[PDB]
Amino acid sequence: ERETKIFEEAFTFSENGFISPENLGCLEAVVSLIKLLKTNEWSTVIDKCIHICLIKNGMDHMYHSFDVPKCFMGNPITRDINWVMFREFINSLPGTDIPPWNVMTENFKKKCIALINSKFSEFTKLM
Repeated sequence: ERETKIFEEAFTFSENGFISPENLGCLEAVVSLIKLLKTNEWSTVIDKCIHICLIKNGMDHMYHSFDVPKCFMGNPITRDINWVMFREFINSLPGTDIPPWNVMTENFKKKCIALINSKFSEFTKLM
């Protein structure tokens, strides 16, 4: 209860709340982004914590119905990952300042941007 209330107010990313369809849309890309790259310790901590939070609020089925959204594919069957738009999503992610999730959120964002470099706002209003 205590640490989940802290983590829900740490990943609000919107105005309505942690249960709104816009926040559930923007968490989907992060959970999808995680499952989609190299298994990091910070990435799997963020994944398990979002999973615990969606179990608590009664949205576990909506967690297990996650995939990449339609605003990151080029074709439905041809699984293509629009990395430039995804980098714009991660770069425009309003990560909060409250400890201890600000440091972890910032390091998560840095290693995701760094790993997509090593391979080579409007988003939440859309989804």
